[PDB]
Amino acid sequence: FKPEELRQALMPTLEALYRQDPESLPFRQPVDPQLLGIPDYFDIVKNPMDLSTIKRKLDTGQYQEPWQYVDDVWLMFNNAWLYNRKTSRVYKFCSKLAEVFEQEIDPVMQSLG
Ligand SMILES: Cc1noc(C)c1-c1ccc2c(c1)ncn2Cc1ccc(Cl)cc1
Repeated sequence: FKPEELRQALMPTLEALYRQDPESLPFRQPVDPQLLGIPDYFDIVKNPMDLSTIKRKLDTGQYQEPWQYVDDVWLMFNNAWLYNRKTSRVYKFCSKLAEVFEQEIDPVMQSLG
């Protein structure tokens, strides 16, 4: 696929995540442990990812196959589930966003091939 054609296929899945409010709000920027007052974050999460980074990569054509994008999205979720406690707001927001993502990406992927 051409860069723009793949971007157009994937973009609605990313838009769906941004549309979730308040659940996407912690995910719209890189985690900033210094500002958040959580100095253990980068001792635990070695490969950070967030929506703004995925958006930039998508908009600049860096995703050359769908699994490359899907992998980044799951990285973002898996980092949040690793770091945050199960009872925390962010963990619960992560679970909601993952459910939204599955609902959006599965039909997209089913339509590639
Ligand atoms: C995502 C994520 N994964 O682990 C942590 C910590 C975060 C996190 C937690 C709070 C964050 C954040 C990122 N970026 C900004 N904030 C503050 C904030 C808290 C709740 C809402 Cl609704 C919006 C921003």
